Amino acid sequence: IKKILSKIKKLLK
Repeated sequence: IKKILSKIKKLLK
């Protein structure tokens, strides 16, 4: 479960 990498998954990741 992505925490910060989640909102990031859509941004850059």
